[PDB]
Amino acid sequence: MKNYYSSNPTFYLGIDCIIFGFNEGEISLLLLKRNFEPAMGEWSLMGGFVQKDESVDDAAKRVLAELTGLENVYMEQVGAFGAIDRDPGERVVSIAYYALININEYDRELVQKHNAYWVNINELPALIFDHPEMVDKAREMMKQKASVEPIGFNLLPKLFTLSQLQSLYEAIYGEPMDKRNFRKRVAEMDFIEKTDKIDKRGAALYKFNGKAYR
Amino acid sequence: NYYSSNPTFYLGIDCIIFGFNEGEISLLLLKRNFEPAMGEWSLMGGFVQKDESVDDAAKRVLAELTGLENVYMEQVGAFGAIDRDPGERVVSIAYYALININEYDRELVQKHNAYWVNINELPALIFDHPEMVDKAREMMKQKASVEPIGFNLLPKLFTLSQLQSLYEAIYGEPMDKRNFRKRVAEMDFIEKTDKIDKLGSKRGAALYKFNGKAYRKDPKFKL
Ligand SMILES: O[C@@H]1[C@@H](O)[C@@H](O)CO[C@H]1O
Ligand SMILES: O[C@@H]1[C@@H](O)[C@@H](O)CO[C@H]1O
Repeated sequence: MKNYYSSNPTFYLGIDCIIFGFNEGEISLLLLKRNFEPAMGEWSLMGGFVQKDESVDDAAKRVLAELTGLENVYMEQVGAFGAIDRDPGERVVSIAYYALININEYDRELVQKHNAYWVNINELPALIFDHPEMVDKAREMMKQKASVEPIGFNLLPKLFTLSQLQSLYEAIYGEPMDKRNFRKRVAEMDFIEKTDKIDKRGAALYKFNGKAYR
Repeated sequence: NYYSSNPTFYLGIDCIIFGFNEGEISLLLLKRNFEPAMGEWSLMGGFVQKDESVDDAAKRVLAELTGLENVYMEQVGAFGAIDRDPGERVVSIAYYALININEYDRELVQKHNAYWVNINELPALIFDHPEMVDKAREMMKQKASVEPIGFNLLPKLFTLSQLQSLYEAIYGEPMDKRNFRKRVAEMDFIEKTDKIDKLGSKRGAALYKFNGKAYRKDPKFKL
C-alpha cells in the first residue's frame, strides 16, 4: 500500500459551477447564499468540494445537483483557480465549470426549492472570494465559443430569425450590435444556415448545423 | 478547521513546452525521475507545494526540471479522472507554452537532461500525458485562429514565408500561399516596413513587423 508522493502536501479541491441562463433576451447567472462558513450567507456560485469516489468532472455534476436540483447539464471546465489566499478558510484550489442553459418551467420550480436565484448578469451583487474572476473567465469563453460553433441547440427554436439570433449574441457579448454588420458576420459563420422558410412577419428563418464539428 | 468533512488531494503539475525552431515544432521531454514509472518518457511533472500558487508551482517545476525561467505558460486544464495516476489519486493541472528554442540557454536545458523531440515523432508518454499534449495542441490552434501570435517566435523584422512557417507548424499542415497572404491582409497587427531582406531565403522580400498597439490582446473578446 505504502505511500508514493507522501513527501508532498495535499489540498482541498473546490468546485464552482457557473450557470448562465438565457430567457426573453437576457442572460442571468444562477446564484445562492452560501450555506457554510466562512462567508456563510453571502452571495456565491454553486460551491462544493471534490470527493474521493468521483472524477473532478463528476464532482461538478454532483455539486450542481446538490445545490440547485439541476441534472443533465453539460458543463465545460473554466479552470483551476489556485492563488494562495483565494479562500480565506483554508488553502482551496477550486475548479470552475460553466454552462449556458435555456431557463424552463420544471427546472425553475426545482431551482426555487433549493433557494438558488437567477440574477441578471448586468445587476450582479458582490460575490465572495474570486467568484467574479471565475464568472468573467467563463463569460469570455462563452463569447469565444459563440464565434466558432453553435452556442447551444435549445437556446432558440430549431428555426430562428436573425433578430432572435442577434438578441442571443447581444446578451452574450453584453453590448448592442449593428444589424447590418451582424448579418455580415453571420454570413461568415458556416455553422448557421439560411433556410427557404419564413416566419409567420416574412422574416427569413435560419438554423444551426453540424459544420463546425467537421 | 473549516471544510474538514471533505478530503484532500495530491495536486500534480505538468508542463507542456512546445518549441519553435527552423520552421518546426518540438516538445520538451524528460525521463521521469521518481516512481512509479521511473525512467519513462514524461512531461515536466511535479506537485504543488504549500508555499505557492498553482501558477507559481508550474514555474518552479519548469525551472527545477529544465532550468528555463521567465517562460509564460497558460493553463490547459485540471485532469481529474480517478485512475489517471497509477501511484495514487492525483489531480494534475497541466500548463503549456510555445517558445522560441534559440531564445533560451540550450546548454542549461541539456544539463537538466531534458530533450527536444519532434512533435510528429513523440515516444509513448506516461499516464494521460498524451491526452494533455493533444489538448494543449488544440488550444494552440484555437488561439492562432482568433488572436495575434508569435511576437517572440519570429525576428523583429520577418518575412511572410517565416510567418507562414509558424502557422503551418502550429496547425501541422501545409497552407495555400494565395489565401494566407489574403488572410495576412485582413490582419491589422502586421505592418509592412520600408526595409527588405538582403540575407534570407527570398532576397529583397518585404520585411514585416508586429504593430505592438494592434498586436495587444483585447481585454474582452470581439465578435
Ligand atoms: O470557491 C469556493 C471554494 O474555495 C470552497 O470554499 C467551496 O465553495 C466554493 O464556492
Ligand atoms: O502527471 C503526473 C502526476 O500525476 C504526478 O505523478 C506528478 O508527475 C506528473 O507527471
